[PDB]
Amino acid sequence: NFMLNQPHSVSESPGKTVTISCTRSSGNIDSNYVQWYQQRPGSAPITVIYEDNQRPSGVPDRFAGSIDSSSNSASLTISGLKTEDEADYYCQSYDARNVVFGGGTRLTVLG
Repeated sequence: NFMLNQPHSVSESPGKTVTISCTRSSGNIDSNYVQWYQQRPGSAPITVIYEDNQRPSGVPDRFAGSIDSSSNSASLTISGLKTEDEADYYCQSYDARNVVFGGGTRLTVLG
């Protein structure tokens, strides 16, 4: 079963852009769909990206999902950072039917 590896922490100021990466340990990142979840303390993991790059209704266009087959990774890019964006972000994919989660990246919005 492959692993998904992401950095534990990222930081940036409001209005800026951050990128959070998620590297797949074995096989190809494009073999299975990648989902991104946003989780604040007290909430369930909330889908912000599904199927690599699709946003659910209500999720602002500031959130963008991408896949880089060359680096075997998935990226979540958040532009125009707002304080509400401070949260842990988890990538997630599937090994057959089995759910695989990355370790999460905590985004700190400075100030």
